[PDB]
Amino acid sequence: GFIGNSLPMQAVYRVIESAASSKATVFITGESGTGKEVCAEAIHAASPRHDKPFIALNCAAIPKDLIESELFGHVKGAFTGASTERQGAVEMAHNGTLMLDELCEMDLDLQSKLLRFIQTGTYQKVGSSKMSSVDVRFVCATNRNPWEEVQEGRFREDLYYRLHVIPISLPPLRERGGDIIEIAHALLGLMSLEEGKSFSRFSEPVLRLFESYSWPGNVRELQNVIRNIVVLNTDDEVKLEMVPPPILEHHH
Ligand SMILES: CC(C)(C)COC(=O)CSc1n[nH]c(=O)[nH]c1=O
Repeated sequence: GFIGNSLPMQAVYRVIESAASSKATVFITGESGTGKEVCAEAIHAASPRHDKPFIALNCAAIPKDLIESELFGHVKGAFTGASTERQGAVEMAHNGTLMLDELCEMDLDLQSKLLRFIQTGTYQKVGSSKMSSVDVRFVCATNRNPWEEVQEGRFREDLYYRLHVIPISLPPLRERGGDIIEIAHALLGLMSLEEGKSFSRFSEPVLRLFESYSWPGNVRELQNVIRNIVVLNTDDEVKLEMVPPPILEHHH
């Protein structure tokens, strides 16, 4: 679902294609704001299981005490807030692909349960001793340095070596050549649709700035910048005065 054919993304696309035909776990890393879910979905889409579900669990966007419920499900009354019975991500993903995003947010107890599940396919809903099984292809992702997490005792060593089979390091936006403006154009059209505007082009100074700035927040930061421009301005062309801070200030 990536845009562009920059040299470093070509390498990513070759690994996606080759990995897609295997069930081996993929382990994605990259700087803040790189497209980890886009990569995971591309692997699923290229795989023989593309017609089955792709499910992404963002472990950070769930309270830590509730990741297990989100992942494995829960029976009614399993814990104080369990108003009903819940199907876990692993069931939603059966015969498909499960992306565990921000995986290092899981506590060590949950990591142990995840490792059993990865080894066997077996799991239990929270609040239940009954065993179930599913078949999922795993893709993991993290913004942390997963090796560092292991060294500091926050991530299980056995889990790391079980998961770290096909690593993919996503290129940061500043290294992606012509992709930056191709992505910016796609965002410009989408945000214009969202906002009821009609931006269609960037001036030459804006192109130069977008192609020289370091984008420390990568594609998320680019999305913010295009959103800012389209929300605050009405024109067909993005002009340099429209670019928000601190893009220019930091650039210099
Ligand atoms: C406009 C569009 C929906 C394509 C934007 O999507 C995102 O920005 C997702 S993250 C991403 N998308 N495409 C890339 O080439 N690299 C990315 O990181």
